[PDB]
Amino acid sequence: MASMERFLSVYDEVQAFLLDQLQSKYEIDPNRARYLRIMMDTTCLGGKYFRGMTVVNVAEGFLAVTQHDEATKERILHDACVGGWMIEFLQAHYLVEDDIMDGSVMRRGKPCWYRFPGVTTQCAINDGIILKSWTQIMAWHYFADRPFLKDLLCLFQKVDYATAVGQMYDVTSMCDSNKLDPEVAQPMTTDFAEFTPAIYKRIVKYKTTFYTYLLPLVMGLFVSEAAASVEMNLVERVAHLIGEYFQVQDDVMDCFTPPEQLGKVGTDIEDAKCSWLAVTFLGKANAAQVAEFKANYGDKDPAKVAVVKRLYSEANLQADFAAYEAEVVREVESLIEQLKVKSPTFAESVAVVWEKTHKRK
Amino acid sequence: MASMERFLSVYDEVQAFLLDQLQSKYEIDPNRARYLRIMMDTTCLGGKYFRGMTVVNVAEGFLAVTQHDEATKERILHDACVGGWMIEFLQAHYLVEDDIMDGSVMRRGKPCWYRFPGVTTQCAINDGIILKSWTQIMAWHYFADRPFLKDLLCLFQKVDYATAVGQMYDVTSMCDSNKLDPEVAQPMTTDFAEFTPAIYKRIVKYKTTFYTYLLPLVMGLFVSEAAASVEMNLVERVAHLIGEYFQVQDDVMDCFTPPEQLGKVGTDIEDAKCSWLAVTFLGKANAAQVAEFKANYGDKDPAKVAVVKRLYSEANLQADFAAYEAEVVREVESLIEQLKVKSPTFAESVAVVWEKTHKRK
Ligand SMILES: CCCCCCCNCC(P(=O)(O)O)P(=O)(O)O
Ligand SMILES: CCCCCCCNCC(P(=O)(O)O)P(=O)(O)O
Ligand SMILES: [Mg+2]
Ligand SMILES: [Mg+2]
Ligand SMILES: [Mg+2]
Ligand SMILES: [Mg+2]
Ligand SMILES: [Mg+2]
Ligand SMILES: [Mg+2]
Ligand code: NA
Ligand code: NA
Ligand code: NA
Ligand code: NA
Repeated sequence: MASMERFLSVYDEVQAFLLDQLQSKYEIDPNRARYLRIMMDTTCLGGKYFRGMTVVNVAEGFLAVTQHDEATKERILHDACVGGWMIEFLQAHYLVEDDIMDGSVMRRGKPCWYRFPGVTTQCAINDGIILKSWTQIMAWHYFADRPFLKDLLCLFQKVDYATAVGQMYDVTSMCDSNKLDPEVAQPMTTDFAEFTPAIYKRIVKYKTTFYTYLLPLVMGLFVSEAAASVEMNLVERVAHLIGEYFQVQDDVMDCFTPPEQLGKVGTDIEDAKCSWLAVTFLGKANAAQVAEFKANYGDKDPAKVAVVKRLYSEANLQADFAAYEAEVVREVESLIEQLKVKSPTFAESVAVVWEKTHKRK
Repeated sequence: MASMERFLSVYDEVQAFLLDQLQSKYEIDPNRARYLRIMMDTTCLGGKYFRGMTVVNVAEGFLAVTQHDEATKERILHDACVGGWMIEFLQAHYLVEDDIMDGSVMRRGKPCWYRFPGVTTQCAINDGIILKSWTQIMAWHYFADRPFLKDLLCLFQKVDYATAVGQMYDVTSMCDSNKLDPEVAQPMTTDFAEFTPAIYKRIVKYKTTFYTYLLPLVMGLFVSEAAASVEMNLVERVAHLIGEYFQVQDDVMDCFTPPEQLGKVGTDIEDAKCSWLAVTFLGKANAAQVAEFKANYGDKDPAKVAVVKRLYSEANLQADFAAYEAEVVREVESLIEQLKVKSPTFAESVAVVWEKTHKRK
């Protein structure tokens, strides 16, 4: 789409600005510049640009209905593209660090960044850190005299902390809460008692939904000077809901979508993750199924990993996913209807977000 | 000292505020709260509090010479203690991530955080990330209606990016710049051509000096509303200079101070780091010494590591350190003299910083 190439063109302005500032102010040599260019490209490009392109979609919505000089339209769009790139760079940061914490092997149809031969965990940890400072450098440079700067930085902060807290819920999702202890090596749960819908929901709310839906949506609002034109409690509710669905889909695909289709390789079963599959399976399994699940979950072993998949397929989780999906369609449509009271344009941007999410892979 | 306990008392307000906000807003359970409390304590406490206590020292300086109501004094101090803790928490972040990137084993006389049995690299990477979000949570909560908020956040940003860039110079300091390549596994340098004073200076400027001296000093200025009362080009120069010295000392101690005295275990020789020892040794060695150095540097091997130490001792680097030190005394005193034109009080805070630095371990 033309609009996605126009987005990428702003990626090139930003890359150019960051790398020139490295040379002019940070005493960098061409070879490290080159390494940081390739790192930026590898970690930030080749996704679908969903987060970034949402910020742009929202802004366009308000421009269709709003009186502006042409130079104001151009600036709003550019600000939305820049804000889009903050969020894509924030994602890049999270995926680089996440792939380390998950012992992942592939991302966007390539090796995880830290697995590149000339990278390694040593460098990629820091590269992940650079990725997020860049989001701040962008904000302070591009949005220096913007009315929304302070509101934006503060929202960005808050989304980032929630996501890190959520990551903590995720990485410890396989241990018994009463057993967490810096001093003692953590055992994997044997009862699976904390694999419940409530616990799963909390994990997903934090680790995924703030940065993937709340941020892009409210960002689109901020660059638009349009936050007073929506019910922010509704933005939060619908972002948290669509974001949960997004993760459930992510959980399903980890187990059931071919790696050549997915672009990554699934590790949830081996990582013992609290995925939607695991929770739902335990929500409907009989006594014997639970025992066989417990014997196999959370082991690298191919005969074990494979057994968990047959336990999943045979428990007819498409039924459960279909009823889950149907309830979310209900509730998202409703939240949409509700946002139309104040903001027909925003509600429509939300319909598009929902539709693009609902039919992905 | 009473003043250090008063500092710690603000650490307890902040810990309490962060952890209560975790319970009240982030749906945290007591056991993860407990893990995050212990993590905070382990990574943030038990140092000398040099960075934090500088912010307080500077503020006190201006309070001695400035008319304020008593309630204004109390607030300025509290703001300086809070700003101090931002910097200590930012250090905590850097040391947790640094110890991962350096395969370190001890820190402040204990195991590195990631080596705690119930931690591991998986969790500590994220814990290091949490540490820095906390610095932003503090700033936005404590300094919400402060005139200096925006200037502070922007300085904080800029210091953090420089330090990450510097970390990149550090971690790649042992590879030939023309050989950096994400695609190819990096070889350690055989010529050691980039072990020069200019290259070493650049590494140290960025990785150490911004966060350890520039930030605390200017922070003290910010909380004091006193930035217009100093020559900021002089603050930068003297922070960069004392900070370089600080690192040189850090480089010396890694090789020559007993681990029971130091609180850490040295890995520079084994990591092949571009330390001040390595650079100076190559600055004065003869042909034969260079060859024997090259045969042994950058290997875990105890007979190799040990040989580099004898090459260091026998090359009389105390001579070189003493001439280095003497030149820095000259230049720091001068910068001090120069800061007295505008700010006798600040220059005196700088004398104290210098004196405390100059006589450490
Ligand atoms: C500090 C790191 C924060 C990470 C944010 C959550 C990243 N989640 C996405 C992944 P998840 O399933 O690992 O949660 P993936 O795309 O690997 O399936
Ligand atoms: C993202 C990590 C940034 C790290 C900032 C520099 C940390 N340096 C201090 C250490 P260094 O000698 O490793 O530079 P140590 O105290 O281990 O001697
Ligand atoms: Mg993952
Ligand atoms: Mg993960
Ligand atoms: Mg996943
Ligand atoms: Mg280190
Ligand atoms: Mg280091
Ligand atoms: Mg050191
Ligand atoms: Na211990
Ligand atoms: Na258990
Ligand atoms: Na490759
Ligand atoms: Na070489």
